[PDB]
Amino acid sequence: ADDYATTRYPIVLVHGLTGTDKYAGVLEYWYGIQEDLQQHGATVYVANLSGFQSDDGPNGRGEQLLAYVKTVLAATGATKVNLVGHSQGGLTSRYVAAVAPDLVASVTTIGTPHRGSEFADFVQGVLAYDPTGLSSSVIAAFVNVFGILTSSSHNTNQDALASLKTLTTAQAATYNQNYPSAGLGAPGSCQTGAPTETVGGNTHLLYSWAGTAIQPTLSVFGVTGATDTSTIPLVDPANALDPSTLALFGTGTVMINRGSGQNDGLVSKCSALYGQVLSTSYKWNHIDEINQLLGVRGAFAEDPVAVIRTHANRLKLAGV
Ligand SMILES: [Ca+2]
Repeated sequence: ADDYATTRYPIVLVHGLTGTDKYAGVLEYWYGIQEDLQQHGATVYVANLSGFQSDDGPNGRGEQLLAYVKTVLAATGATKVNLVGHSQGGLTSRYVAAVAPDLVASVTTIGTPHRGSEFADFVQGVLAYDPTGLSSSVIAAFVNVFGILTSSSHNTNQDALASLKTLTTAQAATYNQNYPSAGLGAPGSCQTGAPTETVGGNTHLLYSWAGTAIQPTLSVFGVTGATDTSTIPLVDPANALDPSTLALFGTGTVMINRGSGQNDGLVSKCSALYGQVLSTSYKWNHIDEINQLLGVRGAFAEDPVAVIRTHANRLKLAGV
């Protein structure tokens, strides 16, 4: 054990959609990652927010995270935190950095849909095809109940229709208008913005990375193929041991046919770009990014624990 990852300010890990600190109180969202960071000297706190909510709004994840951050500061005696968000958690982290900029030293986003998800667009379009709303009522109720039952604290504030809308491309574009950041490039550029921001006189270091396991191949009859570059084709252990591997290849194929380009199954490379983009080359699907399921990743996927650890060192060397 050592101080490789000892940052000045505590690290707050911020989960995305479906999440909680520990599913059913048994499976860490950030599997193995708090342990590894702490072994290397980081002070690490894991937020437990609604798995299904918007980021803004009085009932949203942003205000939940703000309240949590204030408790972390009081406990640690620190004046700021380093926010590290996966998936929607990067959007939640942006909210806190905008509304409480004096409490934040840095924002790092991992597979965050800054520009939304084409898969969310697909789901919302399908629900809109039923004019009765019954599909929305039934599916969202099931998802909400999943959220309640799997939340470590049985948090009953679960609104799957709000989270779905939040993660659409149209709504993300509105979010970016409402909560701008210098870390964002222009819409449609597929390029990042500035590596730092000063918000209300408070400087924030901005970082991101993305997984691009799912790559487009050939188009035949208007249908574009895809391949999962994380895996040995077909026979990779990850296809057998982690049900998300094949599922995210499928969702990523759908997204490619909606015009996403390369993606992690749920978030495109372009959507994920923010601040200083440290990599978009990891052969990762969306939950490989958080060392899931149970550390299982394709043979060609880099170790996400080591990537996060190295980033804590980067933060340390940057003075946060
Ligand atoms: Ca995996």
